[PDB]
Amino acid sequence: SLGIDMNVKESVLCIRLTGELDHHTAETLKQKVTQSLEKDDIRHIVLNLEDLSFMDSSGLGVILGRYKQIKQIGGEMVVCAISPAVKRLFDMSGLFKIIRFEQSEQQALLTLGVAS
Repeated sequence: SLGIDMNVKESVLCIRLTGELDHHTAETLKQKVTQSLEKDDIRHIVLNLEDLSFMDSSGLGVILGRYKQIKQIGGEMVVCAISPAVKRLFDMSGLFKIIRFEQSEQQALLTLGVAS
C-alpha cells in the first residue's frame, strides 16, 4: 500500500508520502504534476517519505521529470528522506545535483531554503 499527505507553508506544499515508490505509487505524484503545473501563484515543494521501502527507478523519473516541471512554474524542487541504500539511485545516476537531496536535516531547507 501507499499513503499520501499534503501541507502548505508560506507557499511550500509538503507532500508526505508513505508506502512504496514505484510506477504505481509514482503515479500519484504524476497527477500532482498537472495540479502543480498551474496551481495559481508560485508555491514551493517539500517532499519527505518516511516509509521508504522499495523505491526503485520507477518514480525516479517521475521525480526528475518534475524537477524541471516544478521549476517551470517558477519555484524550486526539493526532496528528502534519503538513505544509505536509497541515495544509491541518484548516486549512480550522477544527476543528484539535479535532484538536490539531503537527510531529514533538510526538513528546514526542504521548505525550499527560502521561507522563514
